[PDB]
Amino acid sequence: SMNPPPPETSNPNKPKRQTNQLQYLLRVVLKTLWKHQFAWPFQQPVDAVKLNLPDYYKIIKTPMDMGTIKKRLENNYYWNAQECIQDFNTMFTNCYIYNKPGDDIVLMAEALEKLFLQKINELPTEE
Ligand SMILES: C[C@H]1C(=O)N(C)C=Cc2cc(OCCOc3ccc4c(c3)C=CN(C)C(=O)[C@@H]4C)ccc21
Repeated sequence: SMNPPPPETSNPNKPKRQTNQLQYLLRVVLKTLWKHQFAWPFQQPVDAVKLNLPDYYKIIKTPMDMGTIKKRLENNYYWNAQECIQDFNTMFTNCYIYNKPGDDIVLMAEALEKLFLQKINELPTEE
């Protein structure tokens, strides 16, 4: 009945690189989903204490959110765009694992997921 610590977002021992796929992911992909009307429940880790969700982290063992993804992006944590995408894909799937199909938070996730997929359907070819 406590929050876990957040996922790792910095590690200086990890190699850094700037590519156009990571920049796209931040500048286009994360911007877009961040400012979307449904983004608000996903901009930080599920606060299972504040939200009164003791069982959240009894069911979700691989948590992820768009704030952790920002901190990862901005902190040059990712080497591969697919590491980012998987994180976005964990975010959604966690929502679908925890919540009841068809409620509101799942509907919210499904439209953000459709926005995400579209943008990723034409991520930049590596320059
Ligand atoms: C009709 C309308 C309404 O009546 N009003 C007033 C306006 C908006 C409004 C909002 C609503 O927001 C629902 C959000 O519910 C949840 C459920 C579960 C979780 C979250 C949020 C938070 C984060 N995450 C990622 C989770 O997975 C946890 C477990 C629903 C209805 C309305």
